[PDB]
Amino acid sequence: DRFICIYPAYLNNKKTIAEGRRIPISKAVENPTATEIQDVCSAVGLNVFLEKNKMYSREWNRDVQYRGRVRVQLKQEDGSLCLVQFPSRKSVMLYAAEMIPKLKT
RNA sequence: GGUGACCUCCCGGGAGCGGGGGACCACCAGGUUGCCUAAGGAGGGGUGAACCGGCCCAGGUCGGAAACGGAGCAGGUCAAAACUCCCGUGCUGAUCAGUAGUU
Repeated sequence: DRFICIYPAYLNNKKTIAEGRRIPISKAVENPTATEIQDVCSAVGLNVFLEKNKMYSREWNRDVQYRGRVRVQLKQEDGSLCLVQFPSRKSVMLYAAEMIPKLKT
């Protein structure tokens, strides 16, 4: 239950910083989905679980392609980093951003 | 000096979110002014909706165990998106009396 949250808004290049986004547009992507996010995180060997029915507070678009939240574990609950490659939320996001595009395209 | 946006960094957080460094843009107030006008007030208003302003936001809604918060509707509201009318100012058609002043 002590896992960092991650909304797809954080990575969406068609959203302003005030609309949620957490990473520079240059590194961001178009319309990332919680599904896409979970898949690229898990596939690197991260412990991730997907909450299909959480919405972003700042998200306004009531249709399914923008719903969703991805929870990720960084820590084994002895305080140590599950992985050394992923110390921070930002380190997660930037990676997901880097990996999502190799899927569909 | 102010407002609103937008971009890019840190920092704290399980969320909504919290702390802080830069960059840029728009507008505002009112303090000096000009290689400035034919004349250019630092006026007065109104719209600000079907989503585009900003603010306050019932409900609802998203996040939350909750506190509370986000986004924001109906309604209210504006020194400060944008739009627009009026006043002033400048040129510029025109009207009336057959009015004069003087023939």
